[PDB]
Amino acid sequence: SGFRKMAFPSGKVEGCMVQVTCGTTTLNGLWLDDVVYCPRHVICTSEDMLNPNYEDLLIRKSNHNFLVQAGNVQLRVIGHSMQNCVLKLKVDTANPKTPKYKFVRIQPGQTFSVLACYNGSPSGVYQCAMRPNFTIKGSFLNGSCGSVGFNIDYDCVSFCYMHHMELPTGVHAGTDLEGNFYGPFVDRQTAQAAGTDTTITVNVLAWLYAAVINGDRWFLNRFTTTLNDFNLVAMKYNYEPLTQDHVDILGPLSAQTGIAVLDMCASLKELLQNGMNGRTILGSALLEDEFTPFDVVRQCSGVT
Amino acid sequence: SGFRKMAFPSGKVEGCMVQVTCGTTTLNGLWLDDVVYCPRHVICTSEDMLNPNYEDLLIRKSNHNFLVQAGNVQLRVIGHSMQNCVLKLKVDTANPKTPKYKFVRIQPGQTFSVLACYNGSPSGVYQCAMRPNFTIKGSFLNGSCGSVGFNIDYDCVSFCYMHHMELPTGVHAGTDLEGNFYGPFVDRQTAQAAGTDTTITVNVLAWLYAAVINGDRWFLNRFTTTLNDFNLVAMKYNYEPLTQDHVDILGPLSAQTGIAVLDMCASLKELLQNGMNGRTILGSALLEDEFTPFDVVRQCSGVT
Ligand SMILES: Cc1noc(COc2cc(Cl)cc(CC(=O)Nc3cnccc3C)c2)n1
Ligand SMILES: Cc1noc(COc2cc(Cl)cc(CC(=O)Nc3cnccc3C)c2)n1
Repeated sequence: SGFRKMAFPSGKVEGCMVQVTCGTTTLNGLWLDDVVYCPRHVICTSEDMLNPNYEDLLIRKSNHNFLVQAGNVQLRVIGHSMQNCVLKLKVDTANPKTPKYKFVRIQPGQTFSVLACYNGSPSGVYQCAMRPNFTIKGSFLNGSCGSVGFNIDYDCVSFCYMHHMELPTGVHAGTDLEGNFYGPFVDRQTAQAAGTDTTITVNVLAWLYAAVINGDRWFLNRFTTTLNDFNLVAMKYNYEPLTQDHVDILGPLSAQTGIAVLDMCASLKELLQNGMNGRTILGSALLEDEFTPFDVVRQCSGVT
Repeated sequence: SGFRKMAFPSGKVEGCMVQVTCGTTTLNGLWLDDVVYCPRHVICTSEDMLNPNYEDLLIRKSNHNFLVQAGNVQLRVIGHSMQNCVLKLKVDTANPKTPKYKFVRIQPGQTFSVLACYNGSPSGVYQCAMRPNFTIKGSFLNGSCGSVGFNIDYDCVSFCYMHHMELPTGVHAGTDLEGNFYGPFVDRQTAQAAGTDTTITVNVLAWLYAAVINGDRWFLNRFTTTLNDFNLVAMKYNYEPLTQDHVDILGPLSAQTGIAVLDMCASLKELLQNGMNGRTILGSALLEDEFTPFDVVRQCSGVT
């Protein structure tokens, strides 16, 4: 028993982290096969971040202008290209530590582990969710750009995120591994609206199931509700509407606990309308939404 | 900016995880140099866990009775010994992936990363603290025994904890890497009192400094306090007494924010006496105590 924000083991990703320097700028790169991926703002100086013409800036760069360092050995760059907001540096050496990998674009509400890096060196690993407004609430500093988010399916690492930017609001924005930003963000020093962020209802419900599995049952009641009645409560509290797909996704957790999804929704409804009244659920005084039903099943079953 | 419960990169520890089988029982082992470390209750059956005579049970075992598997290759056991509550299986092959390591006994209030494992395979990594009552609030299942806790100082992994047991209260107990249990716990199926657990005051204060560094300043006030006045509030709320050593340990965070420790204590005093009033600090509705002043400095500075 016990329930924590558990990140994936980071080993397979640590072996892919390199350092990328372009002029004055140094950020992290991802070395997979003979290709290093990194945010394209590596070619920029502070002066041209207001409105950079990336194609024009890339033109003034050559293969030899991109310094790629793998721990201590210098990688030779034989190619460079821009794919959306990422630069792809073809190096003459395939990464001997390249794991089985995929590049996937995660859906908002899904979770992933982040290996925060500085100068191609990992500093820590934490679990987080792609918020419904496509921002992430991570922990990043100057130099963290190029740090990646991923998931692991047995031996296959699915790379989903590359950190590019901190917005003035303190939230983090980035791209998938093809360079497409999650959300409406642009890689330039300009005013950018993050958008209204709602709570991932299916994740809060899954975490309520984790609480029941882990002994915390104070919030369970003698009531039930309907999808349409629950959704009226969800709208008032800026919660994502619960669909039948979400109910089905919560099926394994419903079967494991013997608590119907709509009975759990009535517990959530009471918790939303009345609060915790000073009590805790799994050591938390607020409703947690960064655990998918999949994360709950995995953690409570012990999937390696 | 941003602040998360960040675990250490787990790679160096993943390369040390092996599977240990003794009869019907299978748990995790730690392979460092030519020695595999694992909880000694691996030699037990469910029938003798009520009051096991470990010396007597170990006598009925020979080197060939201990099955050590490193991923897929069988390790040959040429020695076995019991050191307190851990068994030390001398294998004929040194671990090629042995990192620079130390065995340390952490102090209560200190934090460490746990690589939760099942069948010698890592499933996840999370950060936690040794509670003042020497229990840990981790996430462990049947088979997780042998999972280790550690810290990393540049290239050196300091092993501090080995998971042995879940208590009926849901908390977790274990040993240092010499087999000495943290706390008054014994490795036997018997009634065991965890003891009153207090809040790590120096950690809550350090996390209040992380909040100020990360923009959350609503809780800062026009007041100050003394060590003796603050401690009267700490006792009433089951908080660890704050000493001058703790004030000194918070020195770097005091200098970085320009907020004197005793001014921060008066903010904590008001928060304890009045609560959050429905507000959050770093996304939390309760006072977090599993971040040492060291963890805060490391995360807010970007130490790799
Ligand atoms: C100086 C300067 N030059 O440009 C800027 C602002 O515009 C940008 C635009 C882009 Cl695409 C990227 C960046 C890097 C960044 O945001 N890093 C970062 C990430 N996560 C946490 C903290 C930090 C500092 C800055 N200031
Ligand atoms: C069956 C059975 N045999 O003994 C016992 C109870 O006594 C013990 C005594 C010891 Cl020293 C160790 C264990 C293993 C254990 O506690 N595992 C564990 C760890 N963390 C989370 C979940 C689990 C299940 C059981 N039941």
